[PDB]
Amino acid sequence: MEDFVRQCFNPMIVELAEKAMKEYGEDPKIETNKFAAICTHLEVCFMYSDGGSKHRFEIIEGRDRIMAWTVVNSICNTTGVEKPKSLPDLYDYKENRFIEIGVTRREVHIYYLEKANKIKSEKTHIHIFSFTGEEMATKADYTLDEESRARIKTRLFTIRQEMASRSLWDSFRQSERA
Ligand SMILES: Cc1cn([C@H]2C[C@H](O)[C@@H](COP(=O)(O)O)O2)c(=O)[nH]c1=O
Ligand SMILES: [Mn+2]
Ligand SMILES: [Mn+2]
Repeated sequence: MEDFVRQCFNPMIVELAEKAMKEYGEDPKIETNKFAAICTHLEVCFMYSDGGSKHRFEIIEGRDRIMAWTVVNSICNTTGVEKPKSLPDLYDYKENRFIEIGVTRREVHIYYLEKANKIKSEKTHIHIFSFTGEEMATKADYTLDEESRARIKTRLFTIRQEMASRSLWDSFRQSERA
């Protein structure tokens, strides 16, 4: 699986993923499924950001903590939006709302509920994707056009197929915990 991650994700994504895990005291070489998951989430966040017009989104995920908060605080101060308790994934300039992106190895509804439970003060939009083409978003408001969403779902399905081709999917699929 380590070889797979290094092989299928671009080096910027891999470096960020390794940094995040090390920050929690985890070794990418050992907790490989987690490593793959972090990379997948990052890729989706980047793809989602590229979906709209130029300038539509601000990427929060993948930034160091100080910078991420600086962006969030700056957005809140200027637009007047309420400040989130935890860092969200992106900011949508057009709809003027923060977005939390979730990618799950389980089922979209359960993950959406788990995400919803964490936000509580839910002014943040939630969008969840699975590796099997399903998606779930707050109020069925999907934000992006179908073509954009299709591109993400396809990339995710492809990752699943590749993992499966290497006999890595069964373990990966079962590594997500409530
Ligand atoms: C906030 C956080 C996320 N993650 C992982 C879970 C996901 O695979 C990825 C993205 O998380 P997020 O969906 O909350 O943005 O980062 C952790 O391992 N520990 C953490 O504390
Ligand atoms: Mn995040
Ligand atoms: Mn997320």
